[PDB]
Amino acid sequence: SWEVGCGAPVPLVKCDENSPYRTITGDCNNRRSPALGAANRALARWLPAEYEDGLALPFGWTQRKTRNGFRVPLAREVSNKIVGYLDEEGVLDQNRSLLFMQWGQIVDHDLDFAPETELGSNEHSKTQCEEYCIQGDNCFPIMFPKNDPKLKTQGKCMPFFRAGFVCPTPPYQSLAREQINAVTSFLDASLVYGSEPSLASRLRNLSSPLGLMAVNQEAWDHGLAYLPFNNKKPSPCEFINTTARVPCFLAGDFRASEQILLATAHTLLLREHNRLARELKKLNPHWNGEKLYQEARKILGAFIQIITFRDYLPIVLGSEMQKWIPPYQGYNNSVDPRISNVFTFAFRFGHMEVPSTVSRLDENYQPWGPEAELPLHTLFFNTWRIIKDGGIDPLVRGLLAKKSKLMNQDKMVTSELRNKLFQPTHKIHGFDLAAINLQRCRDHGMPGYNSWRGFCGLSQPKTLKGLQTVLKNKILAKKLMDLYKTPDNIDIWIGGNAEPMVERGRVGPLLACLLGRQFQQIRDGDRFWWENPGVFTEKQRDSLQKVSFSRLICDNTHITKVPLHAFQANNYPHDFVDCSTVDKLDLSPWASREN
Ligand code: HEM
Ligand SMILES: *[C@@H]1O[C@H](CO)[C@@H](O[C@@H]2O[C@H](CO)[C@@H](O)[C@H](O)[C@H]2NC(C)=O)[C@H](O)[C@H]1NC(C)=O
Ligand SMILES: *[C@@H]1O[C@H](CO)[C@@H](O[C@@H]2O[C@H](CO)[C@@H](O)[C@H](O)[C@H]2NC(C)=O)[C@H](O)[C@H]1NC(C)=O
Ligand SMILES: *[C@@H]1O[C@H](CO)[C@@H](O)[C@H](O)[C@H]1NC(C)=O
Ligand SMILES: *[C@@H]1O[C@H](CO)[C@@H](O)[C@H](O)[C@H]1NC(C)=O
Ligand SMILES: [Ca+2]
Ligand SMILES: [Zn+2]
Repeated sequence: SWEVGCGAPVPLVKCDENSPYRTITGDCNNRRSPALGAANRALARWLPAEYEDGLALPFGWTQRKTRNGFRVPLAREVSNKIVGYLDEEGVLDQNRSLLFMQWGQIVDHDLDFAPETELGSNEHSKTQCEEYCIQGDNCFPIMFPKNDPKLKTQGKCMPFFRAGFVCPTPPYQSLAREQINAVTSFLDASLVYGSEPSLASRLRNLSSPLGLMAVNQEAWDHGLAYLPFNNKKPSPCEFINTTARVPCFLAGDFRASEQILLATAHTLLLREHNRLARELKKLNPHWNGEKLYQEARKILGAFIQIITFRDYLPIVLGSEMQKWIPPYQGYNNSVDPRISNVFTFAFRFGHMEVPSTVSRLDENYQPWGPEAELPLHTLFFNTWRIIKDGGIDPLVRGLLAKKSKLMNQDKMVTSELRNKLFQPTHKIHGFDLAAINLQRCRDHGMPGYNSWRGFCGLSQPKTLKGLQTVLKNKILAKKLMDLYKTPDNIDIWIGGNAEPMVERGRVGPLLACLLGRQFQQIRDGDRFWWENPGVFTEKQRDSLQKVSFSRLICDNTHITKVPLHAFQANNYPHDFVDCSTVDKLDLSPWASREN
């Protein structure tokens, strides 16, 4: 009956069995199934897609089509009634730095991107969505509810375009619509190096055989480097300040400029790559460009994997870490390494950890100038504030010394993202990321909240009283029930995010299960997992073991005061130490002596 593999959007299947290095595309990781976890393939389906017409149309598409006998609520109405709040006082996470937020976003961009469709980059269909708020084909606009303030100042809707799907660019009736993952499923620094050979070659410094990445030849972080500019026009980063006219950066990932701390994180990974490569070269003068690009790329991939699994995941998953991600037992070629469709929503727990302001700090970690603290919404697609307002060092001090927002059932997403989000082509700081998330859940054919509770062996509330006990919140349960009518219909993003956090974690039981399963799979299903025998030497792993975000800052900035534990909330100078006391990455176990 069922086939195995639709697809024209394959590049070239050209696997070197003897290769010590990853492909850029993620092909050839699994020997038995070589396209497994490759980029530009369908997101994995842990559960069958749920569409209004069983094939492709989202729930909420046809006004007269219920879900389980109830109209699905407007995404923007759920956002206004449940996700929004006014008072930023007391919202900050008393034991997570802002870098905890920022690393989450970095790891997400390494693992998944479902890009919006393109059957019109030169069309009236392009602007007919924003202009006329007309639903059709890939235009699935987020309509405003009657009492919405934006109805008064912004028109009838927020334009929204359906995510791209695998096989055919326009129509496809082969089976259910499957959304694409444009990046590699492996935790492999694809966001630094790219997931397509072309982008991957557009980015490298070939002009020297030192295996360095291409840099900005127009601005430097006072003796450091900038990501090159995407000189492609029109530029959203130019458009936010036509005076400054500073373009977006060019990274392995097209999202790198979305906000200034993401652009900052990415800058450090371009720079850290050079610091490793040059260290490699001074130690192995005989090695050519490739061995230094490929080998440098392999240590950085290993760095991300370690920071993610050693430092990041244990303070997300808390008491649930050991349950879902037990100590590593080695590579299992039967594990599916593909990112699931649901994971791309689960991992959006990060939107509730984003605070309303970003700060630039000085060597005493004190306000940097008179406009040191800036509203987050002024920093979307903002590269001019890095280049013309003192490079990345002051932002990096903020990442260390400021705190993440804490998820709060009564203060979910800051209005900087819920009302003032900036998106390219669109001209306003007027988008709602929460509403977008809910619309996207439906766009992607997501099973509802109880399908996912069932998937994770958790109770399935069917009444108001049921929902109250699971959320441990009467008022929140009552608002969701008024909007959704049955818990079966709660969109996974808001359902999962609404659950009280697990002991010593930052997500509830459902998300702990979904995130935990996915992370276990991307480690165990990865033939190039840093700690898989034959990837690194027993001695390198003693030394790759040394790596730190604390150390990565010290070694690629002019910052000399850092916490040891950079994801915990750190207050200067009390919880801060001098850089000298921080275990460095001894690359002596990479020393090559052939002759
Ligand atoms: C200021 C910070 C951030 C901004 C401005 C931002 C913005 C966005 C936007 C605009 C989208 C696309 C929404 C859509 O069209 O469906 C998105 C998706 C996403 N965000 Fe965020 N985000 C932020 C922080 C984070 C954090 C901290 C995390 C995780 C810890 C995260 C995880 C995700 C994930 C997984 C997706 C879906 C990616 C995909 O497969 O396409 N984001 N974000
Ligand atoms: C690739 O690397 C070379 C060598 O590291 C870069 O050229 C150096 O950088 C600046 C010019 O921007 C000069 O002051 C140095 O003296 C240059 N050295 C050499 C040996 O050329 C070059 O800019 C990089 N190329 C790109 C496109 O990023
Ligand atoms: C490699 O992973 C596979 C699949 O995740 C494991 O296969 C499981 O085997 C158990 C017990 O033998 C079976 O009951 C299940 O059918 C499989 N797992 C799942 C999730 O359904 C396999 O055991 C793993 N190999 C090793 C050595 O751990
Ligand atoms: C644009 O950038 C310039 C510096 O290049 C700055 O002085 C000015 O305040 C910026 N304007 C806006 C609206 O951001
Ligand atoms: C803060 O988080 C860390 C984990 O990084 C934990 O070990 C520590 O006990 C926490 N501190 C407080 C005060 O709860
Ligand atoms: Ca990747
Ligand atoms: Zn400097």
